[PDB]
Amino acid sequence: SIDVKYIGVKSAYVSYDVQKRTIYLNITNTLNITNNNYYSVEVENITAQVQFSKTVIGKARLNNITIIGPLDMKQIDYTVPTVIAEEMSYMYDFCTLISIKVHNIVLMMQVTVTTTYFGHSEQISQERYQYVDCG
Amino acid sequence: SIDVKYIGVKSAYVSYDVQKRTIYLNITNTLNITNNNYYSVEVENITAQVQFSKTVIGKARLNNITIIGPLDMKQIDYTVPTVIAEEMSYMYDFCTLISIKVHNIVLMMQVTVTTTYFGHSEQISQERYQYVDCG
Amino acid sequence: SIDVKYIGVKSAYVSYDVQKRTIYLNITNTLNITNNNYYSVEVENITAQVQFSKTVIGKARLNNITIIGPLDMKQIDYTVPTVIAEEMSYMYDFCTLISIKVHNIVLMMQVTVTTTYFGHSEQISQERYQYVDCG
Amino acid sequence: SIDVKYIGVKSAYVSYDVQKRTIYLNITNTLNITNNNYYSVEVENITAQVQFSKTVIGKARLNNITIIGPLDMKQIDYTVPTVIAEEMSYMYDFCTLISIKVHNIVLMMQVTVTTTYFGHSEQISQERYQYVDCG
Amino acid sequence: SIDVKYIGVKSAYVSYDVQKRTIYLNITNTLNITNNNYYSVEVENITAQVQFSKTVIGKARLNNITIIGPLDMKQIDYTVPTVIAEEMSYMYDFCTLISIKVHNIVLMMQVTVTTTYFGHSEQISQERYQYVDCG
Amino acid sequence: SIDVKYIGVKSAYVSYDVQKRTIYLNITNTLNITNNNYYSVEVENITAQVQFSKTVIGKARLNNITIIGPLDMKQIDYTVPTVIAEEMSYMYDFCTLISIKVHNIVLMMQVTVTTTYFGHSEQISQERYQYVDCG
Amino acid sequence: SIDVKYIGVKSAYVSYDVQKRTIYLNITNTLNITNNNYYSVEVENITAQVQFSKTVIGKARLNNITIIGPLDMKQIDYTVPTVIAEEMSYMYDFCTLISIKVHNIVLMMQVTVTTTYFGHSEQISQERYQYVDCG
Amino acid sequence: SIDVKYIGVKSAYVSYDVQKRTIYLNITNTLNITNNNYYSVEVENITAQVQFSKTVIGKARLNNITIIGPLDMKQIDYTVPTVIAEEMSYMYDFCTLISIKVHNIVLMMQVTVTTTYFGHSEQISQERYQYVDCG
Amino acid sequence: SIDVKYIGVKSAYVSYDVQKRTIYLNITNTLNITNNNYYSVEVENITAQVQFSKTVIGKARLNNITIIGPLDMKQIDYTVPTVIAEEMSYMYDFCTLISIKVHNIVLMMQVTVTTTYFGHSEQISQERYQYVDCG
Amino acid sequence: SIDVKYIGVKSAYVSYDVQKRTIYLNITNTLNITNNNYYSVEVENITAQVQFSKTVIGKARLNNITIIGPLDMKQIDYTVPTVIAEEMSYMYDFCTLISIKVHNIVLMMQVTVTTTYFGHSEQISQERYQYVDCG
Ligand SMILES: *[C@@H]1O[C@H](CO)[C@@H](O)[C@H](O)[C@H]1NC(C)=O
Ligand SMILES: *[C@@H]1O[C@H](CO)[C@@H](O)[C@H](O)[C@H]1NC(C)=O
Ligand SMILES: *[C@@H]1O[C@H](CO)[C@@H](O)[C@H](O)[C@H]1NC(C)=O
Ligand SMILES: *[C@@H]1O[C@H](CO)[C@@H](O)[C@H](O)[C@H]1NC(C)=O
Ligand SMILES: *[C@@H]1O[C@H](CO)[C@@H](O)[C@H](O)[C@H]1NC(C)=O
Ligand SMILES: *[C@@H]1O[C@H](CO)[C@@H](O)[C@H](O)[C@H]1NC(C)=O
Ligand SMILES: *[C@@H]1O[C@H](CO)[C@@H](O)[C@H](O)[C@H]1NC(C)=O
Ligand SMILES: *[C@@H]1O[C@H](CO)[C@@H](O)[C@H](O)[C@H]1NC(C)=O
Ligand SMILES: *[C@@H]1O[C@H](CO)[C@@H](O)[C@H](O)[C@H]1NC(C)=O
Ligand SMILES: *[C@@H]1O[C@H](CO)[C@@H](O)[C@H](O)[C@H]1NC(C)=O
Ligand SMILES: *[C@@H]1O[C@H](CO)[C@@H](O)[C@H](O)[C@H]1NC(C)=O
Ligand SMILES: *[C@@H]1O[C@H](CO)[C@@H](O)[C@H](O)[C@H]1NC(C)=O
Ligand SMILES: *[C@@H]1O[C@H](CO)[C@@H](O)[C@H](O)[C@H]1NC(C)=O
Ligand SMILES: *[C@@H]1O[C@H](CO)[C@@H](O)[C@H](O)[C@H]1NC(C)=O
Ligand SMILES: *[C@@H]1O[C@H](CO)[C@@H](O)[C@H](O)[C@H]1NC(C)=O
Ligand SMILES: *[C@@H]1O[C@H](CO)[C@@H](O)[C@H](O)[C@H]1NC(C)=O
Ligand SMILES: *[C@@H]1O[C@H](CO)[C@@H](O)[C@H](O)[C@H]1NC(C)=O
Ligand SMILES: *[C@@H]1O[C@H](CO)[C@@H](O)[C@H](O)[C@H]1NC(C)=O
Ligand SMILES: *[C@@H]1O[C@H](CO)[C@@H](O)[C@H](O)[C@H]1NC(C)=O
Ligand SMILES: *[C@@H]1O[C@H](CO)[C@@H](O)[C@H](O)[C@H]1NC(C)=O
Ligand SMILES: *[C@@H]1O[C@H](CO)[C@@H](O)[C@H](O)[C@H]1NC(C)=O
Ligand SMILES: *[C@@H]1O[C@H](CO)[C@@H](O)[C@H](O)[C@H]1NC(C)=O
Ligand SMILES: *[C@@H]1O[C@H](CO)[C@@H](O)[C@H](O)[C@H]1NC(C)=O
Ligand SMILES: *[C@@H]1O[C@H](CO)[C@@H](O)[C@H](O)[C@H]1NC(C)=O
Ligand SMILES: *[C@@H]1O[C@H](CO)[C@@H](O)[C@H](O)[C@H]1NC(C)=O
Ligand SMILES: *[C@@H]1O[C@H](CO)[C@@H](O)[C@H](O)[C@H]1NC(C)=O
Ligand SMILES: *[C@@H]1O[C@H](CO)[C@@H](O)[C@H](O)[C@H]1NC(C)=O
Ligand SMILES: *[C@@H]1O[C@H](CO)[C@@H](O)[C@H](O)[C@H]1NC(C)=O
Ligand SMILES: *[C@@H]1O[C@H](CO)[C@@H](O)[C@H](O)[C@H]1NC(C)=O
Ligand SMILES: *[C@@H]1O[C@H](CO)[C@@H](O)[C@H](O)[C@H]1NC(C)=O
Ligand SMILES: *[C@@H]1O[C@H](CO)[C@@H](O)[C@H](O)[C@H]1NC(C)=O
Ligand SMILES: *[C@@H]1O[C@H](CO)[C@@H](O)[C@H](O)[C@H]1NC(C)=O
Ligand SMILES: *[C@@H]1O[C@H](CO)[C@@H](O)[C@H](O)[C@H]1NC(C)=O
Ligand SMILES: *[C@@H]1O[C@H](CO)[C@@H](O)[C@H](O)[C@H]1NC(C)=O
Ligand SMILES: *[C@@H]1O[C@H](CO)[C@@H](O)[C@H](O)[C@H]1NC(C)=O
Ligand SMILES: *[C@@H]1O[C@H](CO)[C@@H](O)[C@H](O)[C@H]1NC(C)=O
Ligand SMILES: *[C@@H]1O[C@H](CO)[C@@H](O)[C@H](O)[C@H]1NC(C)=O
Ligand SMILES: *[C@@H]1O[C@H](CO)[C@@H](O)[C@H](O)[C@H]1NC(C)=O
Ligand SMILES: *[C@@H]1O[C@H](CO)[C@@H](O)[C@H](O)[C@H]1NC(C)=O
Ligand SMILES: *[C@@H]1O[C@H](CO)[C@@H](O)[C@H](O)[C@H]1NC(C)=O
Repeated sequence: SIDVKYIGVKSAYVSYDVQKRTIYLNITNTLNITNNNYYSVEVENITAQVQFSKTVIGKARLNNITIIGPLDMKQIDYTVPTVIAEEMSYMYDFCTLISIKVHNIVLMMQVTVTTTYFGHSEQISQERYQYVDCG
Repeated sequence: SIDVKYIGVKSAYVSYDVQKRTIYLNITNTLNITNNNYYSVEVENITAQVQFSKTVIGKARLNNITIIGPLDMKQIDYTVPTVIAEEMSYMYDFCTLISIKVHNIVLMMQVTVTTTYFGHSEQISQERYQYVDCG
Repeated sequence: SIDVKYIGVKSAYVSYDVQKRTIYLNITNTLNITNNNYYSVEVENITAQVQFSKTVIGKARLNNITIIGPLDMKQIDYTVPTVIAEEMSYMYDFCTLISIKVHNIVLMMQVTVTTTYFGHSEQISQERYQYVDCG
Repeated sequence: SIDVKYIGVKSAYVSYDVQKRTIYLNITNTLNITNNNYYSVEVENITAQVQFSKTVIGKARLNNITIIGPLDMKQIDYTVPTVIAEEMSYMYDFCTLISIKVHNIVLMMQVTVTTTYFGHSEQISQERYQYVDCG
Repeated sequence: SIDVKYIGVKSAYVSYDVQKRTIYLNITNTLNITNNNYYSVEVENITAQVQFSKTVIGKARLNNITIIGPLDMKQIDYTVPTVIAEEMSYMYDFCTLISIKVHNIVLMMQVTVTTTYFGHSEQISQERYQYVDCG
Repeated sequence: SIDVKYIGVKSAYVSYDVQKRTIYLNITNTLNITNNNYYSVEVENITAQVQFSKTVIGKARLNNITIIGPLDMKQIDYTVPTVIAEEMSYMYDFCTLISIKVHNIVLMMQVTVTTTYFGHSEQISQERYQYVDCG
Repeated sequence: SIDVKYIGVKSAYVSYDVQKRTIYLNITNTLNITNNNYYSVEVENITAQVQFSKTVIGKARLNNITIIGPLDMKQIDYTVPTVIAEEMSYMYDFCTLISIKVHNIVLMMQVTVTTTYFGHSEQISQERYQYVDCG
Repeated sequence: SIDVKYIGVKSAYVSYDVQKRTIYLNITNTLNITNNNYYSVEVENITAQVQFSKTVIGKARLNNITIIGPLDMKQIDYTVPTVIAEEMSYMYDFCTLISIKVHNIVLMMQVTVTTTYFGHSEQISQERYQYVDCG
Repeated sequence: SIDVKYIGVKSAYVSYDVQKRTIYLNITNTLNITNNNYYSVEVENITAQVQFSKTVIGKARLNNITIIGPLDMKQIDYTVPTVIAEEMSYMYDFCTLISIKVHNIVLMMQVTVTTTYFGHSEQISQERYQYVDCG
Repeated sequence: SIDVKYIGVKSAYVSYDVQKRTIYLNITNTLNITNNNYYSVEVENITAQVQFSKTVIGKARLNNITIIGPLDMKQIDYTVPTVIAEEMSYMYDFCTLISIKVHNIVLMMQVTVTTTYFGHSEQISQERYQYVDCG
């Protein structure tokens, strides 16, 4: 990635900022700018490319062959019992929360068993994350 | 990705900002700008490319062959019992929440068993995330 | 992706902003701008490309062969009992919510068993996400 | 994707903004602009391309062969009992909600068993998401 | 990655900042700037490349062969019981929360069993993370 | 009064009481009784008795002469307000009574201004008094 | 008063009491009784008795002469307000009573201003008094 | 008063009491009784008795002469306010009573201003008094 | 008073008491009794008795003459306020009572201003007094 | 008073008491009793008795003459406020009582201003007094 940028407030080439009650007198500004950008990226010079896979099985016997891919959850138990037995009292509950499984951003490209891959793969994630604000 | 950008408030090439009760006197501004951008990206020079897969099975016997792909949940149990037995009291509940499974952004490109892939894959995710604000 | 941009408030090439009770006197502005952008992207020079798959089975016997693709949920149980037995009391419930399974944005391109793919795949997701605001 | 943009409030090439009770005196503005954009994208130079798949089965016997594609839910149970037995009390419920399965945007391109694909696939999702606002 | 940048507040080439009630007298500014950037990246000069895999099994017998990919959860139990038995007292709960499994950003490129990969893979993650602010 | 008697249960001269499952064998009872009572009471031996009253008023003047006998109530106020404002409750009232002025036995012989009395006056009061029994 | 008697249970001259499962064998009872009572009471031997009252008023003037006998109540105020404002509660009232002025036995012989009395006056009061029994 | 008697349970001249499961064998009882009572009481031997009162008023003037007999109540105030404001509670009231003015036995013989009395006056009061029994 | 008697349980001349499971064998009882009582009481031997009162007023003037007999209450105030403000509690009231003015036995013979009395006056009061028994 | 007696349980001339499971064998009882009582009391031997009172007022002036008999209450104030403000507690009140003015036995013979009395006056009071018993 030639250019990746996280700029919180302001991004600019040339910035003239006059802010919060200043007195701005005689000014002359002369800006002479020549800018050239030439981008050649991911150009590929390739005569011949071969992707070839071959499998042969003969005079063979297979019984109870098991291939199980990734990300198996099987047996997972979430038990979160909450019991409140307020008899004769005062209870104030403000900004109270319970969360079990929260997934914001899930990015998954390739999960397989057998893979032949020729090329380019790029993942870019940018975020501002504020979970809980109260009061 | 040639250009990826997270600019919180303002993005500009040339910015003249006069803000919050300033006094802006005699100014002359002369801007002379020449800008050239030439973009050649992902150009590919390819004579011959072959993707070929072959399978042959002969004089073979297969029994109880099991292939199970990824992301298997099988047995998952969520038990969240809540019991409130307020008898003779005062209870104020403001900004209270329960969430079990929350998925905001799920991006998945390729899940398989056998894959031959020639090319380019790009995933870009940008977000501002504020979950809970109260009060 | 040549240009991907997250600009919170304002994006502009040349910006003259006069805001919040300023006094704007004698100004002369001369802007002379020449801009050229030439975009050649994803051009491909390809003489011959072959995608070929062949399978032959002979003198073979197959019994109980099982292929199960990805994303199998099987057995999932959500139990969320809520019991409220307010007898002689005061209960105020404001901004209270329960959510089990919430999916905002799901993007899935390709899930298979056997795939041969030649080309380009691009996924871009941009969002501003505010879940709960109350009070 | 040459240009993808998330601009919250305002996007413009040249912006003259006079806002909130300013006094705007003698100004002369001269803007001389020449802009050329040439877009050649996804041009493909291809002489011969062949997509060919062949299967032959002979002198073979198959019994109980099972292929099951992805996204199988099988057995899923949602039990959310709510019982309220208010006897002699005061209950105020404002901004209260229960949601089990909410799907806003689901985008799925290709799910199969066997796929040969030549070409280009692009998915772009942009949204502003505010779930619950009350009070 | 030629350029990766985390700029908290402001990024600019030339910045003239007049802020917080200054008095700005006679100034003349002359800026003469010529800037050229030429980017050739990821260009590859390749005559012939071959990716080839072959497997043959003959006169062999296989029984109870088990291959299980990564990320197996098997048996996981979350037990978080909470019981409150307030009898005749005063309880104020403000900014109280319980969270079991929270995943913000998960990026996974390739998990497999057998993989042959020719190319380039890039992952960039930038975020500002504030979890809980209250009071 | 020669004989005044309060005998709660039984009064008798000679009492043979066989009670509550006794065995009463050979008995011979011989009772020889001689009883003489001679009553001379309130015999009066009187030759001459004179009751004489005389009043004479002469050459006299009387104005605003006021004689007021006994037992004057004049101004008496009984105020017993009872207000019951049962809103949403349970009230059981069993054996509840209000009494202001209760007079059981009033015996008055002589009230006068001027009295001359020769003789005998006797008042005898006997009672069993149980006011309130409940439950 | 020659004989005044308060005998709670039993009064008798000769009492043979066989009670509560006794065995009463050979008995011979011989009772020989001679009883003489001679009562001479209140016999009076009187030759001459004179009751004489005389009043004479002459050459006299009387104005605003006031004679007021006994037992004057004039101004008496009984204020017994009872207010019950049971809102949301449980009240059980069993054996509850309010009494202001209760007079059981009032015996008054002579109230006057001027009295001449020759003779005998006797008052006898006998009672068993149980006011409130409950439960 | 020759004989005044308070006998709680039993009064008798000769008492043979066989009680509570005794065995009563050979008995012979011989009772020989002679009893003489002679009562001469209140016999009076009187030749001459004179009761004489005389009043004479002459050449006299009387103005604002006030004679007020005994037992004057004038101004008496009974204020017994009772207020019960049970909100959300439990109140059990058993055997509860309020009494202001209770008079059981009032015996008054003579109240006057001027009295001449010749004779005999006797007052006898006998009672068993139990006010409140509960439970 | 020749005979005044307070006998709690039993009064008798001759008492044979066989009580609580005794064995009563051979007995012979011979009782020989002679009893004589002669009562001469209050006999009076009187020849001449004179009760004489005389008043004369002459050439006299009387103004504002005030004679007020005994037992004057004038101004008496009873204030007994009771306020119970049970909010959210438990109150059990058993055997609770309030009494202001209770008079059981009032015996008054003579109250006057001027009294001449010849004779005999006797007052006898006997009682068993139990006020409050509960539980 | 010749005979005044307080006998708690039993009074008798001759008492044979067989009580609480005794064995009573051969007994012979011979009782020979002669009893004589002669009562001469309050006999009076009187020839001549004179009660005489005389008042004369002449040539006299009386103004504001005030005679006030005994037992004057004038101004008496009873203030007994009771306030109970039980909020959220437990109060058990058993055997609780308030009494202000309790008079059991009042015996008054003579109150006057001027009294001439010839004779005999006797007052006898006997009681068993138990006020409060509980529990
Ligand atoms: C600069 O500004 C001042 C303002 O007081 C003005 O008098 C003066 O002429 C200006 N000079 C130039 C060169 O513009
Ligand atoms: C502006 O820049 C160009 C760049 O080649 C130059 O030729 C020209 O003379 C400059 N003019 C001024 C006024 O600076
Ligand atoms: C690569 O591209 C050039 C033109 O840019 C062409 O002359 C050349 O033949 C291409 N390569 C092959 C192997 O054909
Ligand atoms: C395959 O698994 C089953 C049960 O898991 C088992 O009974 C069987 O014997 C296995 N296969 C072989 C060839 O052992
Ligand atoms: C600058 O502004 C001032 C304002 O006071 C004016 O008098 C003066 O003429 C201006 N000068 C020029 C060169 O514009
Ligand atoms: C503006 O820039 C161009 C760039 O070639 C230059 O030729 C020209 O002289 C400049 N003019 C001025 C007034 O700066
Ligand atoms: C590549 O493109 C050029 C023209 O840009 C063409 O002359 C050449 O023949 C192409 N390559 C092949 C292998 O044909
Ligand atoms: C396949 O599985 C079943 C049950 O899981 C089992 O009974 C059978 O024996 C297995 N196949 C072989 C060839 O063992
Ligand atoms: C600048 O503005 C002022 C306003 O006070 C004016 O008097 C003056 O003539 C202006 N100068 C020019 C050069 O426009
Ligand atoms: C404007 O820019 C062009 C760019 O070639 C230049 O030729 C011309 O002289 C410029 N004119 C002015 C007034 O700056
Ligand atoms: C590629 O395109 C050019 C024209 O742009 C053409 O002359 C050439 O023949 C093409 N390539 C092939 C292999 O034909
Ligand atoms: C296939 O599965 C069934 C039940 O799961 C089993 O009974 C059978 O034996 C299996 N096939 C073979 C060839 O074992
Ligand atoms: C600038 O504006 C002012 C307003 O006060 C005016 O007097 C003056 O003539 C103007 N100057 C020009 C050059 O327009
Ligand atoms: C405007 O720009 C063009 C660009 O070629 C230039 O030729 C021309 O001279 C410019 N005119 C002015 C007045 O700036
Ligand atoms: C296919 O499945 C059925 C039931 O699942 C089973 O009875 C049968 O045996 C299986 N086929 C073979 C060839 O075993
Ligand atoms: C600088 O500013 C002052 C303002 O007081 C002005 O008098 C003076 O003429 C200015 N000088 C120049 C060279 O602009
Ligand atoms: C501006 O920079 C260019 C760069 O080549 C130069 O030729 C020109 O003379 C410069 N002009 C000025 C006024 O500095
Ligand atoms: C590498 O690229 C050059 C041109 O930049 C080309 O002449 C040369 O043939 C390429 N290498 C091979 C092995 O073809
Ligand atoms: C590489 O590209 C050049 C043109 O840039 C071309 O002449 C050459 O033939 C290419 N390489 C091969 C091996 O063809
Ligand atoms: C495969 O596993 C099963 C159970 O796990 C077992 O009974 C069987 O014997 C295994 N296979 C062999 C060949 O042992
Ligand atoms: C007394 O009674 C008994 C009863 O058993 C009897 O046998 C006996 O004859 C009796 N005796 C007399 C004297 O009556
Ligand atoms: C009974 O009593 C009288 C009394 O005088 C007597 O004369 C008589 O003899 C008695 N008789 C018996 C059998 O006791
Ligand atoms: C009698 O009473 C009245 C009013 O009470 C009064 O006006 C009058 O004067 C009185 N009599 C005399 C003689 O004063
Ligand atoms: C007394 O009683 C008994 C009873 O057993 C009897 O046998 C006996 O004869 C009796 N004797 C007389 C004298 O009555
Ligand atoms: C009974 O009593 C009288 C009394 O005078 C006596 O004369 C008689 O003899 C007695 N008789 C007996 C049997 O006791
Ligand atoms: C009294 O009574 C007797 C008779 O009992 C009688 O002879 C006598 O005369 C009486 N007294 C007078 C004074 O007469
Ligand atoms: C009698 O009373 C009245 C009012 O109470 C009063 O006015 C009057 O003067 C009184 N009599 C005399 C003689 O004063
Ligand atoms: C007394 O009683 C007994 C009872 O056992 C009896 O045998 C006996 O004869 C009795 N004797 C007399 C004298 O009555
Ligand atoms: C009974 O008593 C009287 C009394 O006088 C006597 O004369 C008699 O003899 C007695 N008799 C007996 C049997 O005791
Ligand atoms: C008293 O009574 C007797 C008779 O009992 C009688 O003879 C006598 O005369 C009486 N007294 C007078 C004074 O008469
Ligand atoms: C009697 O009383 C009244 C009022 O109480 C008073 O006015 C009057 O003067 C009194 N009598 C005399 C004679 O003073
Ligand atoms: C006394 O009693 C006994 C009872 O055992 C009896 O045998 C005996 O005869 C009795 N004696 C007399 C004198 O009664
Ligand atoms: C009984 O008593 C009297 C009293 O006088 C006597 O004369 C008699 O003899 C007595 N008799 C006996 C049996 O004791
Ligand atoms: C008293 O009484 C006797 C008789 O009991 C009588 O003779 C006598 O005369 C009486 N007294 C007078 C004074 O008369
Ligand atoms: C009697 O009382 C009244 C008021 O109490 C008073 O005014 C009056 O003067 C009194 N009498 C005399 C004679 O003073
Ligand atoms: C006394 O009693 C006994 C009882 O055992 C009896 O045997 C005996 O005869 C009795 N004696 C007399 C004198 O009664
Ligand atoms: C009883 O007592 C009297 C008293 O006088 C006497 O004469 C008699 O003899 C006594 N008798 C006996 C049996 O004791
Ligand atoms: C006293 O009493 C006696 C008789 O008991 C009598 O004779 C006598 O006269 C009395 N006294 C006077 C003074 O009379
Ligand atoms: C007293 O009483 C006696 C008789 O008991 C009588 O004779 C006598 O006369 C009385 N006294 C007077 C003074 O009369
Ligand atoms: C009597 O009392 C009253 C008020 O108490 C007073 O005014 C008056 O003067 C008194 N009498 C005399 C004679 O003073």
